[PDB]
Amino acid sequence: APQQINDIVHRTITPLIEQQKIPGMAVAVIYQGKPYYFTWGYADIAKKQPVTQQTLFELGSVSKTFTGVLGGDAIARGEIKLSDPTTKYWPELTAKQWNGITLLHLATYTAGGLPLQVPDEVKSSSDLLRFYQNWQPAWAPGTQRLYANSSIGLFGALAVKPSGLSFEQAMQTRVFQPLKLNHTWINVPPAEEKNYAWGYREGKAVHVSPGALDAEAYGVKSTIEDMARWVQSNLKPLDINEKTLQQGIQLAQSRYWQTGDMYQGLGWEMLDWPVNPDSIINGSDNKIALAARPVKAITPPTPAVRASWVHKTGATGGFGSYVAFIPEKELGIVMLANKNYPNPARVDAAWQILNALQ
Ligand SMILES: OC[C@H]1O[C@@](CO)(O[C@H]2O[C@H](CO)[C@@H](O)[C@H](O)[C@H]2O)[C@@H](O)[C@@H]1O
Ligand SMILES: CS(=O)(=O)Nc1ccc(C(=O)O)cc1
Ligand SMILES: CS(=O)(=O)Nc1ccc(C(=O)O)cc1
Ligand SMILES: CS(=O)(=O)Nc1ccc(C(=O)O)cc1
Repeated sequence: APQQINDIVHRTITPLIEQQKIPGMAVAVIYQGKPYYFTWGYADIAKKQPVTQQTLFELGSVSKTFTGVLGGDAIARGEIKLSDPTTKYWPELTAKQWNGITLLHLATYTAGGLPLQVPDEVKSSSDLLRFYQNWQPAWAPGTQRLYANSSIGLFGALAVKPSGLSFEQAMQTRVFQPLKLNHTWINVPPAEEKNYAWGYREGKAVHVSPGALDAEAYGVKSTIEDMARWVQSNLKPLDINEKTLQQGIQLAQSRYWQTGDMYQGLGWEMLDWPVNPDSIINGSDNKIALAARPVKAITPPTPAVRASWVHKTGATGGFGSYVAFIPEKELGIVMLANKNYPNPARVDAAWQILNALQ
């Protein structure tokens, strides 16, 4: 690898791992479009299995980027419109608070305060309908952003309905396969278990638990190689041969709402480049709190801006992930770890690496 990439990555990540007590980590840097990989530590401490370029990590909420792109692809296919009422796709949602809530609102956390989680007690399709029928919004649609798995998760479920495919089958056929993400999974097959890292929480080995709308909000597992290829695809969508997927990628990076210095896409979030990273490390967008923030509608949405810092953080109980990229510079990073550690530390390390290389 180029020595400058080797050095900035090792010098940044080695102390991160020590400070955060991360058992295992994989990093990819995409530099002038090409990937470079780094690994440390253990995928399974007890079995002494190292992290490799084939180790699967739980992406947690980085999964929302896949959901957003899949939704984008459905729009491009003419199957859904973001301006459609939720009730077009779920007519059983008859309760009156749903009037005026569109697929856009679901996808962008702007429906009026949908809850962070679908409750664990929701086990069936009837339970899920009851949950959404009984939810009482805090605010009118399109007024505040409040991050929510129940919002984008429902978007993902509805977005695939016209296709006639399960969410998983749609994701596989329409996103993973065309992009050659052959080691990316919603459900880890038995054959891949040897490669599936354990997550570590309070020193205990853990994997994410099943839950309603898990696949749609937090349920993808992938390798550092597939995640680098996901970054490459999002950096340079015009190289994608499947036109609806190319268009879908672009739609996911469109800017729909602004709060402070951040713009909400479909799954992806964006800041104008050059960035001052204070807001994403120390300030309002550092993800430490669950924050209700007023939004300004971008009417119409700005097409994907090349001079952006495009990113998403994610975690599960045992994992912490981060992806960021800058299309104009052909530059990006993926950081996958098998411990959940604070988001500001992730962003600070990513910034240190990409700011050095840009
Ligand atoms: O657990 C699914 C999903 O939800 C998030 C928040 O988006 O984490 C929540 O759930 C965890 C498991 O119970 C909690 O430990 C955590 O405090 C909570 O916010 C994601 O991190 C996770 O993938
Ligand atoms: C981002 S857009 O082009 O769809 N414009 C919108 C979207 C939603 C609203 C709202 O009030 O809910 C207003 C304007
Ligand atoms: C602190 S939390 O566990 O609720 N996780 C969050 C909360 C909010 C956001 C956001 O994008 O606003 C992201 C992650
Ligand atoms: C077509 S769009 O996506 O830009 N959405 C808009 C545009 C304008 C207005 C308005 O009230 O002026 C509202 C919503």
